[PDB]
Amino acid sequence: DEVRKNLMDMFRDRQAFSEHTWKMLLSVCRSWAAWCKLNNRKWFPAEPEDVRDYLLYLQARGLAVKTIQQHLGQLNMLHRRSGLPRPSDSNAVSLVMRRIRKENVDAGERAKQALAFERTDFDQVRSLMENSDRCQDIRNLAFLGIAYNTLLRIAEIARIRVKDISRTDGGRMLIHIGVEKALSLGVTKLVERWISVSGVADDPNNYLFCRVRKNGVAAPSATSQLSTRALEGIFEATHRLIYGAKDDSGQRYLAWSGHSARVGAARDMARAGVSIPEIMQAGGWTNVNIVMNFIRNLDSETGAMVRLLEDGD
Amino acid sequence: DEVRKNLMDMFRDRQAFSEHTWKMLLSVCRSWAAWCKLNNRKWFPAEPEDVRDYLLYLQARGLAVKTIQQHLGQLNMLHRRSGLPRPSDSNAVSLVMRRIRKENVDAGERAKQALAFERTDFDQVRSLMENSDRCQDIRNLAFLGIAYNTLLRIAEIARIRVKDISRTDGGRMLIHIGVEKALSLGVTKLVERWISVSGVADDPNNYLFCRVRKNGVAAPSATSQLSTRALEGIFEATHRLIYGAKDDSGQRYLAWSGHSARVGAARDMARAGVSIPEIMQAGGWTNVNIVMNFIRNLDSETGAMVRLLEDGD
Amino acid sequence: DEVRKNLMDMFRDRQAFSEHTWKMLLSVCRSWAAWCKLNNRKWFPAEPEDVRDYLLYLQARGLAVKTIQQHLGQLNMLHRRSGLPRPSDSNAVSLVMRRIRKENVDAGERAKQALAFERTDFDQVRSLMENSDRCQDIRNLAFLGIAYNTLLRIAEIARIRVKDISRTDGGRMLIHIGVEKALSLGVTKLVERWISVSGVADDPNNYLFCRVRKNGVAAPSATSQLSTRALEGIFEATHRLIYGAKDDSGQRYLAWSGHSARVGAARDMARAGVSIPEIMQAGGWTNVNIVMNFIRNLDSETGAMVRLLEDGD
DNA sequence: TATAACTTCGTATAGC
DNA sequence: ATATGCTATACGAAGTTAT
DNA sequence: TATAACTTCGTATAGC
DNA sequence: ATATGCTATACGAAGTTAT
DNA sequence: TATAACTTCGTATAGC
DNA sequence: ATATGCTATACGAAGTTAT
Repeated sequence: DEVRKNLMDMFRDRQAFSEHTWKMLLSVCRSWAAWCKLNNRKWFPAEPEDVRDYLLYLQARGLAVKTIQQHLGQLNMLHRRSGLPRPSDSNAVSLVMRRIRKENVDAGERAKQALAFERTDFDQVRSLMENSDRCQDIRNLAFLGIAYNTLLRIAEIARIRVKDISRTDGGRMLIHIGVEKALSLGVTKLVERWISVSGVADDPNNYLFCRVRKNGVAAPSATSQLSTRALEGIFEATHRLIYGAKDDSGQRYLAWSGHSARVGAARDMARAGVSIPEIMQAGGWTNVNIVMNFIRNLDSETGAMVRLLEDGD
Repeated sequence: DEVRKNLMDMFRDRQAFSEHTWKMLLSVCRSWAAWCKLNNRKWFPAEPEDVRDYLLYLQARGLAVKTIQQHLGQLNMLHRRSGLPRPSDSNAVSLVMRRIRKENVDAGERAKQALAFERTDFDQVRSLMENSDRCQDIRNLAFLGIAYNTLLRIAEIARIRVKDISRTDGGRMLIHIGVEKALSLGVTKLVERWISVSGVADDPNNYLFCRVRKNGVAAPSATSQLSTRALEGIFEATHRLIYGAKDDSGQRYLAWSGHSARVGAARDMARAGVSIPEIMQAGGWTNVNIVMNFIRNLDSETGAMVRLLEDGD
Repeated sequence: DEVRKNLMDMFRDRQAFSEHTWKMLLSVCRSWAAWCKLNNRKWFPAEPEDVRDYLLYLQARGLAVKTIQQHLGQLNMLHRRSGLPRPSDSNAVSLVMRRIRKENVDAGERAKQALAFERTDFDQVRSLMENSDRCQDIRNLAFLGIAYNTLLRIAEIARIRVKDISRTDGGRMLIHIGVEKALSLGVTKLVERWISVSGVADDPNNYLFCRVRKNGVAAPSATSQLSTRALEGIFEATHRLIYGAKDDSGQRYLAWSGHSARVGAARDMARAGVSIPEIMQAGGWTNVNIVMNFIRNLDSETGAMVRLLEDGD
């Protein structure tokens, strides 16, 4: 680690890449480094046949193609940055990444996706929570409403500041995102409750969402945001609420997570006949391929042909 | 052939590729081989300037760019498989495939597409056949209904087994495909007739469609399916029924073929304002590019701007 | 120039490329040539490190990535044509084009787009012009109608010949384009006025639009078309009409231009829930990516989620 | 004449 | 999220008629 | 104290 | 049908307050 | 027998 | 606007039953 760490420390501007990206670079580098160590190989610069065997090593441990792509990519970076040929540009490496994929496009392994939080889900949760006078519930129900209505990422929701909210037609809220997002009358109402009870509106620089301790005492803040982990947890808790704990099969997506609402909303708009430009606008997509992929798991069956044949649309 | 044949025979696992693919590999190889023979050239490994002249040869005979791409691709495979450089990776080859295309993107030659079997077509055929008490007609009308309603390929339709059928809302049938496909009330009814008269439901392992000999006697079966050729022929016959024989201009798509219903349905859904996700779901597409291309010949003119301007939508 | 010019003069068939393309080739070549001159460098064949410094030179002067891509592309052509390696295929060149882009995808510089002429705009213009008895106004209002209704490019509109017009359902006009474009009842009416007053229908080979001099006297013609510059000017004038002159900030798109109607119409159809195939048909697009990009600036906010949640669609 | 109302051009840049 | 190729518009300015 | 209700982390992997 | 790059979430677990 | 109504095939080419 | 890979249909013709 230290070695991995201190060696790096350079790339002049940390700011050259994202903190999220520097994080992954380190993990990979640490990973690659331990391996090279154990197997007595040269860490940097990296030899292709070694990179190739390192990926195979990842594959042989059960890692996704996407995870392997990651380790490869960060490795490619180091080299590229430090002005050296890219492991990727190595017949050996090219070849493995190809062998590894086929192996699974064949194998039937495909990228997963968060368990959808759809309208039926939202409705049910409201049936259970709308009446609650518990701060936590008032907060979380508003959070889910926004998540579902706006399709924003948890990192976007967490950074909403009270000053980002305005009103539009019919008094619905308007949330400005670095883009503007409109809430329905009902979601606006839930958010207004969270707002009146919480106190966040006391300082417009206050983040719309904040902690609520066991006291049930809220703690508005313009400097600290609820972690994305916390937001994930609201999803999970809510899941638990209606379905009880999860089995220990150890696999992802057994409960709702941070993308559940973005996934579900997308599916809801698609199943409802909504057009691609509108869908794109609802979630802020700019690529048709990216959005169509994101909705790769439409879960209802729309019977466009039945409708057409029955002339009943 | 034999030489072409027996030399191949290897690729350890036939199963490595599809039977349809091994078929094309052989044809090409036979083609390439005869040419090399006649022109005294080395068949394997293949020399680029020779591959290049072999493609030009295909072009100079009237073959489509897609057919040339095929011969090239199989040739590329052999080499790749047998661990050798890909003719494709040869300046000479790269260059021709480029020259050859331009030559036609210019030339105005474009990929064809099956003659569409659309709702108007389906309706007309029903006007003619619905009343028939002829087994053949009861069968074929049900086949066309499924083909149009579901947009399934002929190879998918041919492998439907009676046990793949269930019911849904309003008693409409549900056909499970390795995905589920819902039929409208009317198509379900046509299929039910075919089912009651044919006897296929006697053994649930029975393929939904089967032969009907000159006797008019059906022959249900769980081991043998109607060939895709036969299904193509139903399309053709039906075409002939309403338009009489085809001219001997010798060109493809003069009558309906196996894709006519998939093509037509797609066009019908597109002309009707149906959204891309729904269209995608109706035909089981996952790529937006692939579906938009497939509907490259929308044949009605939708006047979205006229509708918008006339505020009459 | 002369040197640039006369050296070129070859490419056997001028017809090998478009006149618009030969125009750009010359400009670039003239540009590149002057630079090479000033900086004492070899014009042809071109050395990569020189090409690289020439692009940097363009960047260092404020030119768009698209403009740089152009100079690069024409340069690549010359070489390619004259059977030489492509500057593009040069580590140095590859690298700059990459550095230059990042520099702006980062920089926030993005391709611009013409100021939209949308339905609200069309309506307003009609409020102002419909009553006019001025030839110029009768002409221009019809031109804008066609531009908006059909989404055709100015070079397509300019080449419409009176003989390209037919009628359809309800007596709406049908304009055949090398494709057929239908006008609404109202736009057809505006065009009919322009037609009756102008005299163009006297010779069916007459271009639908023609000059109208200060006399107010039209000059129908089957040999000369209104320049695309003129059409651009109608857009500008009309803009000026409702907003007065433009500031001298010197930037593009301060007033309506030739693409304003194609842009606006597209946005209008998108905001209205119209499907992608229909949108594609309205503007004659065949690529989903190309159309989605073209509508990268949807300007209204459709609230598909609000509609869905309010069950009010 | 003077001028509108164009056309022609050349560099810059969007869109298929 | 993405590069590279050909063809189109953007627009100020200079040249052209028929007034 | 114990604890809820967080935050911080690190490996794994989805999505723009 | 498709590769490769950067940035985001997924989630168990270990650390942190204010009860 | 003759024949319909298939199946099998092989080259050509569309579609995922 | 775009190349390249694998798998499917297109269709005339020759072979196969059960009439």
